[PDB]
Amino acid sequence: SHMINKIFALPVIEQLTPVLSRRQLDDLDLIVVDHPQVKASFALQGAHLLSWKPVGEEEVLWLSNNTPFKTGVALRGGVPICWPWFGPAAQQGLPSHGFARNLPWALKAHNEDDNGVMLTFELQSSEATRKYWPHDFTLLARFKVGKTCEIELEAHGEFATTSALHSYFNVGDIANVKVSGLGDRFIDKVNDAKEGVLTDGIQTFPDRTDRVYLNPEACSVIHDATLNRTIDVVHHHHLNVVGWNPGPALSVSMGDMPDDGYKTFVCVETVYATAPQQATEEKPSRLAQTICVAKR
Repeated sequence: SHMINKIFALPVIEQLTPVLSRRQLDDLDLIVVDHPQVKASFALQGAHLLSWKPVGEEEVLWLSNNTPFKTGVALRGGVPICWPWFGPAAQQGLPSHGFARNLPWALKAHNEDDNGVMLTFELQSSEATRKYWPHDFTLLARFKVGKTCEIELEAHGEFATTSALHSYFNVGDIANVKVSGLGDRFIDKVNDAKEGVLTDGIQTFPDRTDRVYLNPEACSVIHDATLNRTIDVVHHHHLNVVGWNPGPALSVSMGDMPDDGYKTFVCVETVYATAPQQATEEKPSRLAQTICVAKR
């Protein structure tokens, strides 16, 4: 979290409200929440929740001290919004995880309390956007940050998507981490998409792990023995959960993560991937994740 600190140290370009401001790190406008109950930060690019620290806690979200902050380049960490496909594209030459995380959204709305801050971000289809995904849409992302954190994605239009909230959670040492509540069946993307079965819903992360759980509980729990805390992750409207850590070899290969980056995070993702999600004029597709922390 040197990188998160670098963020809260930036000068203010606009004081939106006594608690919300807009700042800039290289190429990217950020929206920064400095509030008595919470510090959180966002990039307009990809409405990307970059950090989240409820008062009295260690940073809950992990952010790479290597991620570029460049126009149209995906941020490494935080909660990448993966939309309108999850994972590698159908067509060679299109990126993994959609294009929403690549484009500027508009901060459409915000209110605050003594408890926290709500923000609504918006992203609209364009004649630009359509050359590679030929569909009109309006995508909304809503956040309530305070002592808990709520993230809500809503897509309007008439189409199928596959998507994820690709959350990176800050963890003391991936070696003392287990994540419970994962259920039984999973698909192991690291191993030829084979199916396996947990007998107790607990995944550990000895090395590279990339798992799509078919039957997780609503709430996944990160147990962290270094920082001495659990992190609750509650999934809504989703089909799957995914647990991922690159491991050392990939953490090195990746230009946008430090060699030892994988030591300090686990992704527990809220996903809709093993079947298509349909939005319609009347019924927009939705995905949501709620996060809590508790020491000990």
